[PDB]
Amino acid sequence: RPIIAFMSDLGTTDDSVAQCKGLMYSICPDVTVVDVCHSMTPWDVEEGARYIVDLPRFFPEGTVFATTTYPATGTTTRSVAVRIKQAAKGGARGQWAGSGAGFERAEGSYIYIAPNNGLLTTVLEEHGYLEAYEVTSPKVIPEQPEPTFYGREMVAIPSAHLAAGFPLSEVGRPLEDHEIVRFNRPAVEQDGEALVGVVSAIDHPFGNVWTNIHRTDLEKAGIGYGARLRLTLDGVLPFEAPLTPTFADAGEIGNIAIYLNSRGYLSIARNAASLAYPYHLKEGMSARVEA
Amino acid sequence: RPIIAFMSDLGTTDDSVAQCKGLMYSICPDVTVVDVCHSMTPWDVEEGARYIVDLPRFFPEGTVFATTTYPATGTTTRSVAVRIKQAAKGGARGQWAGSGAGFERAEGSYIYIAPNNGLLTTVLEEHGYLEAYEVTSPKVIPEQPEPTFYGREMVAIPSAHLAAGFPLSEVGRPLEDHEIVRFNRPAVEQDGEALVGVVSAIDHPFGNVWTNIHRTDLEKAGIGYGARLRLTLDGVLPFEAPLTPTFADAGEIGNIAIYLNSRGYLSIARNAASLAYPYHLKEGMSARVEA
Amino acid sequence: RPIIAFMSDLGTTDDSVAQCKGLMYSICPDVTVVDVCHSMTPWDVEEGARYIVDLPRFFPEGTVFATTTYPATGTTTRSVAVRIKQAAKGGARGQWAGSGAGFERAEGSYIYIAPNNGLLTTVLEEHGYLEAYEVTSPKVIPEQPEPTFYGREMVAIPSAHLAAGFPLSEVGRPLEDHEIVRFNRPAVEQDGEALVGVVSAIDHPFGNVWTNIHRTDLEKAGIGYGARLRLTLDGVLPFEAPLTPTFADAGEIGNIAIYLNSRGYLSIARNAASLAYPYHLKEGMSARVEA
Amino acid sequence: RPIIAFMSDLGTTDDSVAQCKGLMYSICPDVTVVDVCHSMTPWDVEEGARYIVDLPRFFPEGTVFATTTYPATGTTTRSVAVRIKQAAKGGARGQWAGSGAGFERAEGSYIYIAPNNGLLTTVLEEHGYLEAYEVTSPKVIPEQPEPTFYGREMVAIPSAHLAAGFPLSEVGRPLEDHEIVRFNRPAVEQDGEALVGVVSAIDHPFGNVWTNIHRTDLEKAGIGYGARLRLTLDGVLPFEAPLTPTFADAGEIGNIAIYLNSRGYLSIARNAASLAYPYHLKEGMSARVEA
Amino acid sequence: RPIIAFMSDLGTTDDSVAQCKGLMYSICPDVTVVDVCHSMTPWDVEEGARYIVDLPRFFPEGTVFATTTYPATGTTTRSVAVRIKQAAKGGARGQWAGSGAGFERAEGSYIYIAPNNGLLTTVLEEHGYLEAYEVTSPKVIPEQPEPTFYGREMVAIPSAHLAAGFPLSEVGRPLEDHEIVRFNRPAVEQDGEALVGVVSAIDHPFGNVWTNIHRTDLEKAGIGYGARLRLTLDGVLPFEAPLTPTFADAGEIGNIAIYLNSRGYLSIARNAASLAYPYHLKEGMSARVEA
Amino acid sequence: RPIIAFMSDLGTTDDSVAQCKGLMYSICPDVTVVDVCHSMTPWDVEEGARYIVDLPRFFPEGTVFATTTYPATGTTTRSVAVRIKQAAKGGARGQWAGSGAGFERAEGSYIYIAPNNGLLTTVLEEHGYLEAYEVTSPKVIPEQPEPTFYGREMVAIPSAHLAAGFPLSEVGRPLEDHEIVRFNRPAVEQDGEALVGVVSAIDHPFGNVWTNIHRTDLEKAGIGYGARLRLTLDGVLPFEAPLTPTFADAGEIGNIAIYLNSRGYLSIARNAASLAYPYHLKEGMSARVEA
Ligand SMILES: Nc1ncnc2c1ncn2[C@@H]1O[C@H](CF)[C@@H](O)[C@H]1O
Ligand SMILES: Nc1ncnc2c1ncn2[C@@H]1O[C@H](CF)[C@@H](O)[C@H]1O
Ligand SMILES: Nc1ncnc2c1ncn2[C@@H]1O[C@H](CF)[C@@H](O)[C@H]1O
Ligand SMILES: Nc1ncnc2c1ncn2[C@@H]1O[C@H](CF)[C@@H](O)[C@H]1O
Ligand SMILES: Nc1ncnc2c1ncn2[C@@H]1O[C@H](CF)[C@@H](O)[C@H]1O
Ligand SMILES: Nc1ncnc2c1ncn2[C@@H]1O[C@H](CF)[C@@H](O)[C@H]1O
Repeated sequence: RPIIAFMSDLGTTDDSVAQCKGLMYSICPDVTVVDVCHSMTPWDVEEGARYIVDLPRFFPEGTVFATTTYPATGTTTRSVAVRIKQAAKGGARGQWAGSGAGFERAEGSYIYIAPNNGLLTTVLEEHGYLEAYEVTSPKVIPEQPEPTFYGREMVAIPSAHLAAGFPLSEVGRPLEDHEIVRFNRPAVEQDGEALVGVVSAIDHPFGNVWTNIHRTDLEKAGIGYGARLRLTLDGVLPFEAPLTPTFADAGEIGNIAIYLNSRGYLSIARNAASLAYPYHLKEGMSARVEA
Repeated sequence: RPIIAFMSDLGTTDDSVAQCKGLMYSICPDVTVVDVCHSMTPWDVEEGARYIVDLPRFFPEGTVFATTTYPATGTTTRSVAVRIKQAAKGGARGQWAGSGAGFERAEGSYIYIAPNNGLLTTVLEEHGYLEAYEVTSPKVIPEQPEPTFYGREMVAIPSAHLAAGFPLSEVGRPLEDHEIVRFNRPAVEQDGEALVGVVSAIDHPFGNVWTNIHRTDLEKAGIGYGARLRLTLDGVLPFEAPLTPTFADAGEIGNIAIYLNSRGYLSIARNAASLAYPYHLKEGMSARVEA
Repeated sequence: RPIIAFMSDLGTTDDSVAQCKGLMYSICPDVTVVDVCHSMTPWDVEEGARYIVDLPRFFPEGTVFATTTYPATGTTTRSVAVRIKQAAKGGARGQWAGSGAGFERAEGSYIYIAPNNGLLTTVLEEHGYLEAYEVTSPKVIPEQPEPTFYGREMVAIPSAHLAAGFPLSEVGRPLEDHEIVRFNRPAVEQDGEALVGVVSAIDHPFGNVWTNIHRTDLEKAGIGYGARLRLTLDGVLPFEAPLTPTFADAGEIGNIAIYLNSRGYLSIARNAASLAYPYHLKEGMSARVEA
Repeated sequence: RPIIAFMSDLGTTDDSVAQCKGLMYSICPDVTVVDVCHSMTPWDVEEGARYIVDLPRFFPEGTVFATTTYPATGTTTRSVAVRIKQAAKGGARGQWAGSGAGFERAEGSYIYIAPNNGLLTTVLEEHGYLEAYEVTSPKVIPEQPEPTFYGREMVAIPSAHLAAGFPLSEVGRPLEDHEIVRFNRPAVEQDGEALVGVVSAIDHPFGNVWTNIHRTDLEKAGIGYGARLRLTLDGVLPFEAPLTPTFADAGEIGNIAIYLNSRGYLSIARNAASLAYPYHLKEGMSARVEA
Repeated sequence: RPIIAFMSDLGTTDDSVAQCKGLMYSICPDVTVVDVCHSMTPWDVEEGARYIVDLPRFFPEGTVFATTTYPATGTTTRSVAVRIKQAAKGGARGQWAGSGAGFERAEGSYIYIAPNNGLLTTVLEEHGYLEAYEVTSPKVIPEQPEPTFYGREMVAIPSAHLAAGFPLSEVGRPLEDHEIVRFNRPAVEQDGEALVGVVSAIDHPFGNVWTNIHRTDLEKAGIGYGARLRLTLDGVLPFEAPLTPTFADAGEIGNIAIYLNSRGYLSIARNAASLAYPYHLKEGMSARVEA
Repeated sequence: RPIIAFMSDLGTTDDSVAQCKGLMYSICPDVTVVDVCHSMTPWDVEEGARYIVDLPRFFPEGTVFATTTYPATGTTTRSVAVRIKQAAKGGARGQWAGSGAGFERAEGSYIYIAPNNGLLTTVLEEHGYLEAYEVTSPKVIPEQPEPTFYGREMVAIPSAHLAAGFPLSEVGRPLEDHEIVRFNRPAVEQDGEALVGVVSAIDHPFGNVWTNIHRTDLEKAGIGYGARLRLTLDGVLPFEAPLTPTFADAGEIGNIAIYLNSRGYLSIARNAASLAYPYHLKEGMSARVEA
C-alpha cells in the first residue's frame, strides 16, 4: 500500500537523498517513495511551501508527505507531524484531480511531517488540520541523531514509521496551534482598482512568470477571462494582453500570454518562448495588474 | 508488474512531475513509474524524440511510454496513443539488449502516448505501428482539463489507465496515418565523397559530440572501423582520427576519438576529457566527414 | 523485495539511466531501483567513491550497489563484483543508522558491482570483503556488449541478475586482492602543529566546504568540540571559529561554522548561507587547520 | 596647429594605435592627435559611421579625421580622402557647438580619410562634399604597405601628410560619386499609426537605448515633448512615458525616461540607472513607438 | 602653457569625450588635454571624487581640472568653478611629488570645474578653497545647452575658457559655502582598540583591496610598519600579516601583504597575484583592523 | 618636440597614469606623451615586451620609451635606462615604416627606461644597445619614492628628465651586460617536418591567433605564400589553409585565413569574423604547423 512523497533541499548530486530512501525501505519494506523535488533554494521555507501545498489531491489516501528544509538541524528543535483535514483548496466546487470528474479524497487522509519552522504554513492554511504532534519518541527518531542531518533523522526516518502504520499520536505530545511555527504571507493589496503583489516564482524550465495574485483576488475585482489587462512587472514593464486560458491563445509563437496557472494564480509568459530568461526577470520583483 | 516510462519537458525543480506520478499511482495502484528524463529543451519536439526512440527493447513487454512536450496545451488538440510494431530492427542497434544474446521482444508489445505534435515521428519511423487512436474518452482524460497542463491531463492520466489495462481501442477514434503529425528529418547529403550532416546533440555530461550521420550512411560509403577520417565541425573546426569502437582507442587521455555511439551514429569526443565544452561546440553546427 | 541502489556518471538529461533501469526490471521483475545519484564529475573515480562508501548501513540487507563511472568502456576490462564484510565503519558499537539505537546489519549482507578501476577503493578499505569475482559470464553480461556503454552492459545488467538471486560466485573467476585496482588517497600531512589536507568536496547545493581532515587527525593534534580553530583555505582565505557540532551554533545567519560533517570530516560553512559560492571556493584547494 | 582626430577598430590593448600615432608625429611634427575612440565593433562599418558623423562642428577648422575599420586590408582597394562641405547638420541657423551661440564653421573646412568601404556614408549624406580622391600616391602611402595593417598604411600615414599641408588633390585621381561605396540605411517603417525602427545602439557605459527613430519621423506622426508614448522593444518588453528633454524629468531614480538624445533620436533610459544591462537589451532589437 | 586634466563618466567607446576635446582645442588652441580617466561608475560621485582629489600636486600650476559625472544634466542646475587653496593633503611634512624633494606648488594655483553635485567634496576638504562661483555666463556656456550633455556644455566648454585665461570671477555669481553641495563621508570608527571601516575600492587591474582606514587613523592607534595586524574583510576573513611598505615584503609570490597605498590608506593584496578577483571581493564590504 | 611613449600595466580606470603624465609635463614642459597601452596583464613581463619591441621605427628619433610593469616595486631594485642601437633590421619587418620607402632611423636614436626585470629582453635582442645605466641619481628619481608606485617614481619621472635632455650617462652607473635581467624565450622546435611553438597572443579585439612561429622559421622550412598548411592548435583543434598575405584571401566571410601578421609571425584568423572567441582559444596553447 504505502506511499511516501519526499520533498527536500538536499539536492540530487550526492548520496543524501539515497540515505533517506534506504532507511524508508528498511522501516517500511512495502513502501513506494515518490520524489516531489530536491532542488528548492536551500533554507527558503516559503519556496518549499509552494512545492508541497497542492499535493494531497493528486495522491492516494494514506500518503505521507516527508517535507524538509532543516536549517535548524542539530538544535533542540523537533519536527511536527500533522494530519490534514481537507484534501482540496476547494471542496465546494470540488476541482478534484484525475479523469472523469476527478478522484474525491476523504477528509483526514494525509499526514505531513516537517521541521517545525513554518514550512507547513500554507498546507495548514489551505487544508486545515485535525491533530498535530511533536516528533520526539525514540521509537521513530534516532536516540543519537546526526547533528547536521535532521532531514534524515527527524523527517525521513519517522515518515517511514508513519507509512508503516505507527500511530500518529504516539510520535510525541500534542502541539497547541500557537506552537506550530508559521511565516507571514505578504497579502495582495486591493489598491485603487488595481491589485499590487509580487512575482512569487519563475516557472522553470519555461521561464514563465508566476504572481501571488490569485484567481480569487481577480474575481474580487470582476476580472475574468477576456479582460484586457495591464500587468506591470518590476515597476516599469506594462505588459498588455487579455486574460486567456492558455499560452497558444496569444497567437504567434513568442507573443505575450496573460493567464491563470494550474494553481489559479495570475501568470504571464510568451507563447512557446521564454519570457523570464532573456530579460532576467526574477522572483520578488513587484507585480501590478489593472484592467 | 505494469511500468510507465515517463519523459517530459517539465523539469525536476518543482512538483509538476510529482502531480503526474501521484495520479499514475492513484489510477494504477500496482504501477512502477520509471523516469526517462524531464530535462529536454522545452518545446523542442526533435530533441524529445531522441530520448524516446530507442526505449522499447530495454523495457519489459507491455510497458507504456508517456512522452510529452506540450506547447499546444489547452487547445482543441488531443493526444495520440499508438501500439508500435517492432521493438528493434530499424532500431535494432546490434539487435536485442540484455545479457547473453539479449532479450527478444514480441511485436506489438509497447504503447506510446503523446501530444499529436510530431514527438513520435522517429518512434513510428523506426518501429512502425499496428494501431493509433485519438485520446478523447472521459474514461481516460479529465472532463475539465487544466488548460496549461495537458502533459498531466492528456498524457500522464491516460497513460495510467492504459497501464491499468484500459483497452487501447476505447480511448477514442482510430487515426488515419496522415492525421499523425510528423516532423521532417534533414537528410544526410553527399557532397563529392564526403557526407554532410549536423551535430544532432551534445552528449551531456561528457561533452561528446553526436552527429546525424549513421553507421548505415558510413557502410554505404565503404567506411568502417580503422578508416582514417576527417571530420569538420562548424565548417572550420576540423578533426582527424581513425574510426574506432571506443574512447580509450585514442590512447592518451584528451586525444581525439572518432567512433560510433550506442545508437550507431558517427560521433567525436576526447578520451576521458570533454570535447564540446572547452570549445563551446553546440547542436545544429554543421558536420562533414570524409575518408 | 530486492533493491538495486544505482550510482553513475551518466547524468539525468537523456535516456541512458532509463535504458539501465528498463533492463533491471526486465531481469528482476520485483526489483526496486533506488537512484543514489547520476551527477558525479565524469571519470572522477575518487569522487564517485565518496557517494557510495557509506551506503550499506542505510539499506536493507541483500541490497546490491550498482556503481559505475566507466572511462575504460569497450576495452578488454571486466567489472568486479564483491560481497563486503562489515556494514558499518565501526567494529563493536557499530554506529548504526535508523530510529532508536539504529538498525544493525549482519556481515556479508551487501554486494557492490563496479568497473575494476578503483571506484571501490574506499568501500573495500572501510568495509572489508568476503569474496570478489571478475564479471565475465554470458549468463549475466551481453555476448555482444555495446562498446561505449559498459555502465549498462557490465554493471546495470549483471547487478539485476545478482538482485534476482544469481549466485555471486558464478559471475566469473575469483579475483586475488592485487587484481582489484585501487587509487591512492592523499595523506593529511603535518606542518609543525598545523594539519594539512585538501578540500575534498564542495557540498552542493549548500556551498559547505568539506575537507579530508578527519576527526582522528584532529584528535592526534589535540582538538575536540569547543576548540578555537584557524582554518586556512587555498593558502589565502582565512577563517576562525570554535569547532561546533552544527551550523546554528555559529549564532547569526551568515556567521562561520567550523564543524564535523555527517561522515566525521572537518568542514566549514556559513550558518544558513553559502560559503563556497560567493568566494568561488573549489575542491582540491589546500586546507590547513591548527588549534 | 594641425589636428588629426583618430577613430578606429584597433582597440587599446596593444601597440597598434601607438604605431599609427608615432608615424603621425614623424610626418607632421607639430600635430595634435585626438582619439575619438578605438573600441568600435570590429568590421562594423555602420557603427563606425555613428562615431564620426557629427565630429566636424566640435573641431577647429582644418582638422583631419582619420577614420578606419579596414576588413579589406591588403587587397587592391585604396582609401578615399574627401573634403566635406557643410560642418553642421543644419542649413541656415546651423546649430553650432560651443559657448554663446556656438562657433560657426566655414564650408569645406574638414577632410576625412577612410577605407572606401562605406564608412563615410553618413558623413557624406549629412555634410555633402566638395572633392574626393583615391589615395594612391607614394608621397603619402608606403610603396610596400603591410598587408594586414591598411588602417596604418592607407589611413594613419596619409592623414598626417594631409595635416602637414600636402595638397588633397595630389593624393591620387578624383573619384566619381558612384565610385564612393555606400551602405544602405534601413528605413523606419509604418505599422498603422506606430513607427517601426530598430535599436541603433546601447549607449555605454550608461545602458541607455538609442533608436533609429528620428524626431522628424515622430513629428510626421504627431509627437513632440510632453506626448504620452508607448515604446515597445524586441517585440516583447513594453515601456510607457511622456517624451521629455532629459533623464531627471522621470522623477525618482530608476524611473523610465523616453527622450531625444544629443543627436536628436528617440531614446529610452532609466533615470540615473541602467536600462539595457539588467534586461540584456541589445542593438538590432526592433523598436516601435506610438502616441 | 595651459593644461586641462579631464575626468568623466563618459566612457571611451563613443565620440562623447572627443566632442569635449574638440571644443577645448577650439576655445584654447594652445591647450594640452590630459585624460585622467573616463571609466568611473556612472553617477557615483564618491568614486569620481577619489580619482580627482590628489591630482593638483602632480600638475603644473595653472592647470584646470574638468571633472564631471552629471546625472542632473538638463535641469536648472549649474556647475561650480573653484580655486583651491593648498595643493597638498599635507604641506607641513610636504610630501611633494617629483624627483629630489619634489615640486612645491604655490597656493591658489588650481581650478576645478564640476557639476554642483558633491563631486568636489573631498577636493574642498583636503585642499580648502579661496573662491567659488556658479557657472552661468553665456561667455563660457552655450545659450542653448544640449539637455542630455551638461558634461560638455557646463564643464568641458567653460574649462577651456578658464584655461584660455577667462577670469574665474566672471563665470557667474560667488557661491556661499553652504550652496556647494557635499556628500557625507562615512567616518572610520575608533571602536575598542580596533578601527572599523569599509573597502573603499578594488584597485583594478591588480585586484588589490583599498580601505578607507587612513595612515592618520593608524597613527592614532600607534599602528606603524612592523605591527602584526588582523584585517577582517566582509566580517568573516581575519587576514593576518605585519604592516609592510610594499608587496614584495610578503615574500613568496601570492602571499598576503598588508600595506599603505600611495594615498596612505590601509590596503591588502597578494604579492604579484590578485587578491580580490579569485574571491570576488567588492567595494562596500566591511573592513576591520586590529593589532 | 620631445616625445615619451608610455606603456604600463596601470590600467585606465583610475588616476595612476594621469599622475605619471602630470609629472612628465611638469618636468619636460614641451613634451608630448603618447600612450602605447596600459592594459597588459599585470606582472606579465613577456606580454609587456611584445607591446614595446617594435615601436622605435614608428617614432621620431630621440623618442623615450617609458615601459613599466613593476612587481618588485618598493624593493632595493633600480630601473635600467638603455640607448638602443638599430631601430629596424632584426626588427625590420620589411624595413622602414612610413610613406614611400619608409623613414630610415639613425642608429642610437631611442632610449628605453624600465624596471630591470627582463621587460626589455626582446628590445635588446632585436635592436642591440650602445649603453645601459642603472637609474639611481636623485636628480632623476625621488629621494623618498612611494614604495608601491615605482612605475611613477623609477620610470615615469626619470623618463621625463631624459626627454628634457638630462644626460643619459648621468642617471647612474653603467650596467654590465650580465646585470641586465633577461627572460628565456622558448624556441620554435622541429618535430619531423613540422614546426612546434605556442600561441603567443590572442589579437584583441579581433580574436586573431598569433603564434611564435616566425617568417624566418617558415623560410627555413621552404614555406612561403601559397603553401597548403595544416596548423593544429591545443594539440587537437586543427585547421587547414594556404598561407596567404591577408584575411580577405580566404574568400567568404568567416573562412579560415592562415597568414603572416604585421610582425611576420604565423597567425590564423577567420575572414572578418572572430576565430579565438567562439572557441575560447587562449595564449599558451600549443601550435604546430606542417606543409
Ligand atoms: N550551511 C548550512 N546552514 C544551515 N543549515 C544547513 C547548512 N547546510 C545544510 N543545512 C541543512 O541541513 C539539513 C540536513 F538535514 C538540510 O535540509 C539543510 O537545510
Ligand atoms: N510559455 C509556454 N508556451 C507554450 N507552452 C508552454 C509554455 N510553458 C509551458 N508550456 C507547456 O505546458 C506543458 C505542460 F503540460 C509543458 O509540456 C510545456 O511544453
Ligand atoms: N569521452 C569519454 N571518454 C571516456 N569515457 C567516456 C567518455 N564519454 C563517456 N564515457 C564513459 O562511458 C561510460 C558509459 F558506460 C560512462 O560511465 C562514461 O564514464
Ligand atoms: N540614464 C541617465 N540618467 C541620468 N544621467 C545620465 C544618464 N545617462 C547619461 N547621463 C549623464 O549625462 C551626462 C552627460 F553630460 C553624463 O555625465 C551622465 O552622467
Ligand atoms: N599586488 C601586487 N603585487 C606586486 N606588485 C604590484 C601589485 N599591485 C601593483 N603592483 C605593481 O605596482 C606597480 C606600480 F608601479 C605596477 O606596475 C604593478 O605591477
Ligand atoms: N580577422 C580579420 N578579418 C578581416 N579584417 C581584419 C581581421 N583582423 C583585423 N582586421 C582588420 O585589419 C584592419 C587593420 F588595418 C583593422 O581595421 C581590422 O578591421
